[PDB]
Amino acid sequence: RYDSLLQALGNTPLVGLQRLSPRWDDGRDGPHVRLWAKLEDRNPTGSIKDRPAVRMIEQAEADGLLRPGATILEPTSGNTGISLAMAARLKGYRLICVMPENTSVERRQLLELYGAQIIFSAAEGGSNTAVATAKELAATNPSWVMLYQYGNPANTDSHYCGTGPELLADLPEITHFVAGLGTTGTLMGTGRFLREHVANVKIVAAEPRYGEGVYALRNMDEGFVPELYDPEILTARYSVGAVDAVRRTRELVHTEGIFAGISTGAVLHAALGVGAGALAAGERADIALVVADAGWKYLSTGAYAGSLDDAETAL
Amino acid sequence: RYDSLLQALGNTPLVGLQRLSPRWDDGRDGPHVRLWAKLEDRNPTGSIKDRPAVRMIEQAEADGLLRPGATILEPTSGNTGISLAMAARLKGYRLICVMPENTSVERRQLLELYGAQIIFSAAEGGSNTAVATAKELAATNPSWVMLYQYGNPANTDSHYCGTGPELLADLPEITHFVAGLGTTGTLMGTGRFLREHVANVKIVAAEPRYELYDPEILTARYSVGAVDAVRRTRELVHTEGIFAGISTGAVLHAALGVGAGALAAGERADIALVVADAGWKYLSTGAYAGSLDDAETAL
Ligand SMILES: O=C(Nc1cccc(-c2ccccc2)c1)Nc1ccc(O)c(C(=O)O)c1
Ligand SMILES: O=C(Nc1cccc(-c2ccccc2)c1)Nc1ccc(O)c(C(=O)O)c1
Ligand SMILES: *Cc1c(COP(=O)(O)O)cnc(C)c1O
Ligand SMILES: *Cc1c(COP(=O)(O)O)cnc(C)c1O
Ligand code: NA
Repeated sequence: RYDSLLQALGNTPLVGLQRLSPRWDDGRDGPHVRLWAKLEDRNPTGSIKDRPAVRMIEQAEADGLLRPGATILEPTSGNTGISLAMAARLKGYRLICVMPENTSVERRQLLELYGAQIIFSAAEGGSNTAVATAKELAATNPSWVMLYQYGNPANTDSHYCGTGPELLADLPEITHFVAGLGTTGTLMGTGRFLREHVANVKIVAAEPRYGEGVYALRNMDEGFVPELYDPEILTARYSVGAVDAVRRTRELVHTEGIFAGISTGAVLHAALGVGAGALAAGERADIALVVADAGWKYLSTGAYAGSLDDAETAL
Repeated sequence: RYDSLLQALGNTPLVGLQRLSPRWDDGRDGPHVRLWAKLEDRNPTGSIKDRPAVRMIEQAEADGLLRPGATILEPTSGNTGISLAMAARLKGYRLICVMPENTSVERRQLLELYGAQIIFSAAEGGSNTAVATAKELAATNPSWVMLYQYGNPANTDSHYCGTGPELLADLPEITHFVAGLGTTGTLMGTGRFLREHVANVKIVAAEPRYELYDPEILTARYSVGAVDAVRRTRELVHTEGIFAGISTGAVLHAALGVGAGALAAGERADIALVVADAGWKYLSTGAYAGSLDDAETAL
């Protein structure tokens, strides 16, 4: 029972993938290699971004940085914008998202529906300019505040305090944690928590390939490195092709009934490579991986529909 | 922790609608009239149909209709279609969806995504012909089985054993339950449970403007026009940050009437309403923004 939708977030299920796992059962050919999917679409707006959105706002509040009716300014499109829009609306704040004018429409659709306003910054300026614009705009008014998910430790804290502890509790035998590398909040926070608490644990990134746009799934330009990022937290980072990400996304729903967004496809590709390695090594693995959101908002890319080739060109 | 996604079904949040409720706090003007939203889009496939679909397969197993290597046939292409595809597959069965050849591509592509085999019946006869066709198909083989969601008591039981207990747990002060009237499983199952346990509880249906149905369960019944459903759906996302399907707008219309009525009478209310699915698949209609009349036309 929750007085507010804000509280109905986190404590997400960890689900075993009995069919997609390289080897679910221990046996004569060697120990189990299991995949466990953490379902972060079970959240207020359907993504993992509800965690850092809410914590960034509450931390801003505890720090005395917000006041009643304040306007939040964030250089984002996509899930974080949705998450902040919901949260801002429920706490009496306004939200303005800043994003490049050439940002994919699928990363925009629901924003005005949840109450947000959009500033469009110069397409050629890219990420760099959208961030600098939100930074400038925030300085116009004491009422206007930029949370900046790429550098706000409350992003990382949501995972250190939420995603991590839940994974420890549900999967004390964890050998690997795999997730997408975007703001880096999920891997930095969950990774730092698990590394402190689990002996020998590996932390593995998935990310897009350099040179592939996959625009409907990307918030930032290839070169940009979030200030949250700490290259010492990761054990490995793997680039995943669009064809492979889409293939795995279709595989997950077809085989395990879990309808996920495309980044989950990339994560699963990474987790399966990690898994094939343990299997060829004769080693036990229990690999937890993050389902960041559901496939719903990505249908209009055609990616779930026809051939893998067209899906690639659509991306 | 779950070995199977099927185990992550149910136990959905019940969430206060503080802004949208007629009166959240007991006031000087009288006692609170609260709205509480049961978020059934939190289920595995994103709708309430996960519950009856899983229970129907279990009951069919218990009844000795489903044995290893069986095939399930369902003549439906909506939320139950999806729930059954997900569940049949995880349970080890194949699923065939029998559907009119002119079913929207969106519906078909989603069933295929979840691994359903499709068999096309003729456009002419719509859903009736697809039902009749699945019956004929099932009769050809013992191992091939149709589950009858509209006539199947396991549907109702899933709410008597799931939705109901969960509601009473989270809202023991409940005065009204409000949901849509389709198969009638939700209202019949949940409503019978709540009536056996909560004295004076009201069970209220929302339904469109002009079997498991039991005439004795409902206390009230609201017919809702498209404009009202649509406008309530928008208000819910705009005001409460909950992005819900169109049937939720209808439910919300009924629940607000119920609420206003309690408010006028100065009675204390705790009204639980079902959010059966999310807005994703209704988004293309254009319903969530712009002209209400255009949303009505887009259906
Ligand atoms: O991090 C990602 N996407 C991502 C992460 C990892 C892998 C992939 C991927 C997608 C398609 C093919 C290959 C990789 C995509 N997106 C992202 C980053 C920051 C954000 O704020 C948001 C967002 O709010 O929507 C999304
Ligand atoms: O019954 C409904 N929807 C519903 C219920 C009550 C009211 C309304 C409604 C929607 C718009 C305007 C007015 C009423 C809609 N859906 C339903 C019923 C049976 C089903 O098998 C399915 C399904 O499988 O997708 C959906
Ligand atoms: C944010 C996000 C990621 C990346 O997560 P970070 O914690 O930002 O690194 C991956 N996939 C989806 C869908 C996201 O919304
Ligand atoms: C099934 C369904 C209903 C009606 O529920 P019943 O239990 O069939 O009466 C309402 N809304 C949506 C979205 C559904 O899928
Ligand atoms: Na048969």
